Amino acid sequence: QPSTANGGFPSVVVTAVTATTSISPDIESTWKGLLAGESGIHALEDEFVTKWDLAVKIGGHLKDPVDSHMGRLDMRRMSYVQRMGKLLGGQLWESAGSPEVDPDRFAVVVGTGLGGAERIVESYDLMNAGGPRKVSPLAVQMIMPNGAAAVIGLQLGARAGVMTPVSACSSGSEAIAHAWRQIVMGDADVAVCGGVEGPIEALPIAAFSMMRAMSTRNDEPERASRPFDKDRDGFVFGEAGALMLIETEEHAKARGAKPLARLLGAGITSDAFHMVAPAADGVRAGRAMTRSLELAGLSPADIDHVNAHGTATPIGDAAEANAIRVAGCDQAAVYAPKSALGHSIGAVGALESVLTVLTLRDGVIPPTLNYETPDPEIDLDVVAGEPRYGDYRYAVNNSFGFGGHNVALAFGRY
Amino acid sequence: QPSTANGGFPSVVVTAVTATTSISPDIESTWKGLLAGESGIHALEDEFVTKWDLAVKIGGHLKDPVDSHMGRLDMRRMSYVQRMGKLLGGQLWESAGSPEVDPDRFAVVVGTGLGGAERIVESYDLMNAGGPRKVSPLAVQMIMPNGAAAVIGLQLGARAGVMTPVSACSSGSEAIAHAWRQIVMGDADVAVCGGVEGPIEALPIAAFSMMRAMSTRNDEPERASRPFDKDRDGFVFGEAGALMLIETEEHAKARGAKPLARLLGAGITSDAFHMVAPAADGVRAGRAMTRSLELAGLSPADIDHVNAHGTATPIGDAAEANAIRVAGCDQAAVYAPKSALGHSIGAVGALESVLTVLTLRDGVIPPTLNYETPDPEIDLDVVAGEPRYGDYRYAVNNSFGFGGHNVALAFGRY
Ligand SMILES: C=C/C(C)=C\[C@@]1(C)SC(=O)C(C(C)=O)=C1O
Ligand SMILES: C=C/C(C)=C\[C@@]1(C)SC(=O)C(C(C)=O)=C1O
Ligand SMILES: [Cl-]
Ligand SMILES: [Cl-]
Ligand SMILES: [K+]
Ligand SMILES: [K+]
Repeated sequence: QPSTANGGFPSVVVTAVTATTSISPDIESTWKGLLAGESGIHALEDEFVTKWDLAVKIGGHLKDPVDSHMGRLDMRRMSYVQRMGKLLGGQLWESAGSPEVDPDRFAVVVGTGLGGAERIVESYDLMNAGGPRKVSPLAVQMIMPNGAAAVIGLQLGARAGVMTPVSACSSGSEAIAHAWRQIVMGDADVAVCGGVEGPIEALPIAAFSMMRAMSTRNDEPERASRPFDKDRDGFVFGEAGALMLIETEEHAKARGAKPLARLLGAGITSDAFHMVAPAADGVRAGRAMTRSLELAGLSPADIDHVNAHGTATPIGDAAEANAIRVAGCDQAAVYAPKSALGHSIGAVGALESVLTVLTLRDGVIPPTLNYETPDPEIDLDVVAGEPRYGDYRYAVNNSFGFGGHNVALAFGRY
Repeated sequence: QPSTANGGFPSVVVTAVTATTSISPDIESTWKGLLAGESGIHALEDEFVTKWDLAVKIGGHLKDPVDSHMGRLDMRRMSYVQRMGKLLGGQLWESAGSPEVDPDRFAVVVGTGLGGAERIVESYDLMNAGGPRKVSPLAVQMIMPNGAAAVIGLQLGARAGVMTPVSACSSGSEAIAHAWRQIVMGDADVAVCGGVEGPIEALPIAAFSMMRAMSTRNDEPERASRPFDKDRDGFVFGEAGALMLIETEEHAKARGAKPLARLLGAGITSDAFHMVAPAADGVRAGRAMTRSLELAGLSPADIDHVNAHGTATPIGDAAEANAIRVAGCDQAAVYAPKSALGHSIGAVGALESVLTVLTLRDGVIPPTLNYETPDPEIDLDVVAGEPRYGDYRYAVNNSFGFGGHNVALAFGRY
């Protein structure tokens, strides 16, 4: 039975990372912000909060808006997610030292939660005002939900597959999983992977609020997101997108890139339980963690760190706690980054994958913000108060989404 | 190096199929229609063709509309693609003899081109008329593009992964590819896979017409779709969705299911050429065919039959012809089913995968309709005039989409 530890799969390393967040456009500044207990979440100033009388009045917009970096041409040929992908694509390649790779061994895997949804309302309004010929010959290529991956593959020259997995909130982790398969199966040597998501708008707030999924703790915006805390009351939106460069160890050596971490395995399962709620018993979600460990060649006793999905809903954090016990990883140091960065649906698995890699490289877990009263029924070792410096050898990043989609990624210290 | 032929990958068989088309709701009736040279394409009667003065006035709606099979509850809890998936899901499981499989070894992989796009216009109109509380607590779960896969996984009890790949026109073939990986990597023993797509509407017609991608041969609707013909002038929309049940040979034996065919390999590459046009040289697309053969353990001399993507655009059929030469498969008997069934974007790879399986089981290729003058520059053995009965041992189904996404699937006669 092939594993990473026994040489059945080739060794895969993470050689570059890039992200844009509500704390910073630069991933290293974001990481420093996290370690100093900064939050990205504030009062929404947006005129549409008063327009619609929304229950929810908080969230984190990007520190540096994407469209600050976009001229008139970009602004009319691409959806927002494609613009975000082009920016992040371009940044990642520079950080990697702008290498010349073999196009035919190069893959792109990028997820989103939703896609170019603004551009269909637009295209419908143009056809209403002025007929079928007022639809852009370009329209298809903005509208298609593989759109951001298409733009990155085209921008960087990826010829060994450009894929887009959609699994709501676990999209950006699933992308990284499939990029890892694409390589250990022989289809590629190098891959760009991650996830992009649109900005905070009024409809998604309405849809998630109506589920009672979201915090309405508006008087203290930085204190709203409380994963695993006895007093949590739902999640908070925080904008993001993130990409990472992965490649075989042998490929990285040959080009002199220094690895940040290894990516060792991926497990994908599903709940078949409910369309939006996670399964309470956390069994299938725990099994995804186990599957990554099997494929890595690890035991649960090797897992020092879990980067939790921790959305801060009551049933969500309860289910994940069960998942972690089920996997046998409940002795692990836990971090819930959504406590500081919020939930960014399709992107967030990817950004948290980047945080997990930085935890391994730097031997430190930022504090989970607002964790002030352990829930009796959770019983996890949640990092809090200040960063915890520790000997972290292996970690699991969890990502679950609506539909009951479970993704777990096993990373190792290089 | 693992292959299907050398035992490196387990043997995977197709044990059930189901589809709904412009010819028939029943796949066996569709297949008989094809073999008798029926077309699904007719004059569009839709009031919106005269409303908008559309250039395009032809296409094929489903013989049997999905919503004929849907009561008021379905009609308000699911998008159209989810309704289509529920119907096809339910039909496939019956055809398979309604077996009891182990939920934890059972995967679902279903692609679409676009998703629940109607339901965002609706949800926006409800919030405009009456505020944020008029958005459904159910809305998220209709709107999410993993929606049709979510519904099938939940309906059938799939707990070893529910995935949705989006790659425009190759979505439904890519789904089947990933279902095949999910099994030969050990993650599953059984999988439901394929693709669903929405109905013919006015916006997609406007968007594809503005590209000059579509036939406007309105006076002879059945003669419009002409793949590889010297006189082709673009594609024609034809509604569809299709699913197949795949599982290991050993699993099929144990439950007494008789296989229709084997699924032997899958190759995915990309063009990095253009956002919507295929690469003229057809190299990367040919390489996807080659990749399936490598993974199968076949040589190009073993390929008797190619089920072509053949959309009937000038540059599309030209590129694919080059792809097939590049792969070394140009001695093969070629069929272009879009000549009779039209193009159904995300579904169509899946339906053509089903046709390829029936070609292998029955040793017959339907005629490519309207193929009346071979293009000098194509030079392929296109089946035409009447069905060609032949000794077809192995076949390749090709599927390419906008973005330059290439998928090839290698099937064998059981
Ligand atoms: C398997 C997990 C499912 C179905 C749901 C979760 C826990 S994931 C997520 O992001 C989320 C919320 C409320 O946003 C959930 O409540
Ligand atoms: C690699 C293939 C690309 C980018 C485009 C194709 C040939 S696929 C397709 O379905 C299509 C049309 C016009 O519908 C194309 O013109
Ligand atoms: Cl242009
Ligand atoms: Cl209900
Ligand atoms: K996480
Ligand atoms: K085909």
